[PDB]
Amino acid sequence: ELLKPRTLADLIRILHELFAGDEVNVEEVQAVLEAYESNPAEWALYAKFDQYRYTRNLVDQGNGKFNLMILCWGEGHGSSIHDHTDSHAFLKLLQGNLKETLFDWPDKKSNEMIKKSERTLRENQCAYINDSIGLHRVENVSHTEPAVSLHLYSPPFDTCHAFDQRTGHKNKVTMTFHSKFGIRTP
Ligand SMILES: [Cl-]
Ligand SMILES: [Fe+3]
Repeated sequence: ELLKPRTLADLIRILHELFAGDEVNVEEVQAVLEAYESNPAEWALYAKFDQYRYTRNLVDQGNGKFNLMILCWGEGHGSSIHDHTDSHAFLKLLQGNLKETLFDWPDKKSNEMIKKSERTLRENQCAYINDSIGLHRVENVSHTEPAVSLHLYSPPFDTCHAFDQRTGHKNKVTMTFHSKFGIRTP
């Protein structure tokens, strides 16, 4: 039974229940993430920015079946075009706006990757992607406002592929954590 999370801590407790089993009800998880009303004081600990690129800040290690982290996007910071390594990927905006651009998986032939669509994700909205849906790029296109997002990945994963927009060629990258549980992790 899905109740409104009262706080981030409450959301985390609820997520541990929703991931107690071996499968994932995507619509239920998205609904509870969306229902949490971002309260900046509850997540300030994790909102550690870097001047030059977006940061990944681990919030909860989950129960073996998922991770939860906070990503902090300075003005103009964005990602590569990338996949999510056969995992579910939920993205909830906590502050600001992000642009999500969707791409299809490339064919073996070297070719420009042309966007299939784009949308603006706004405060408190929860979006979802998986590899069957496609690849994406996420960017804070603002010149004046940092963005903060809450991401849930299931299963956890620590590598993905970045795709060259000119050719569709991919390269494996190891994803790193700027902090874990509020502690900077150089
Ligand atoms: Cl993501
Ligand atoms: Fe992503």
